[PDB]
Amino acid sequence: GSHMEAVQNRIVEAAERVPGVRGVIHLRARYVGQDIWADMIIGVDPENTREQAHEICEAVQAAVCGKIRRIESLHVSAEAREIGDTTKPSFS
Amino acid sequence: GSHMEAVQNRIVEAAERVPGVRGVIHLRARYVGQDIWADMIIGVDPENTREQAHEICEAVQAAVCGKIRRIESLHVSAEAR
Repeated sequence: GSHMEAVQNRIVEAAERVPGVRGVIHLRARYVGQDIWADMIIGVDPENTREQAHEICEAVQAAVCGKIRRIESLHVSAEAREIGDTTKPSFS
Repeated sequence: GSHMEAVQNRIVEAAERVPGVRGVIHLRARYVGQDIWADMIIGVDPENTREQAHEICEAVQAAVCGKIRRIESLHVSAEAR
């Protein structure tokens, strides 16, 4: 595809469909054999309270883990973006 | 004992000292290249709101990450118990 890339993009689209998500900021995905362990940073509206931001992260974790075959583990955290800015997901 | 056994005890000791934590229910840690990735479940008092339970989880993450350099990613969730 490359393959990790096709899977990275599927993780991103699954997250980006969760209500409250304003973009995937960063995805780090590591291949343990066939399995994937991931750590994702999502953007959320700066209007959100901390409580609200936490629930968006929990919903992303459930949604991505439910949809993406061989996600062994996923951690999601949140950053308050934007007033505008701006950016396409990055990957490592 | 082994490196991973020693790492798992430090994680559990670090977590159990965070205010709000009522025991470590479950811990999985694994090596991935040069790094350690882990996932953990803490016990929290049932009286805690969900908001409160999330803030305990975050505090564990910061504490354990701060104390154990080689951990690249740690996920913490909570069960009321």
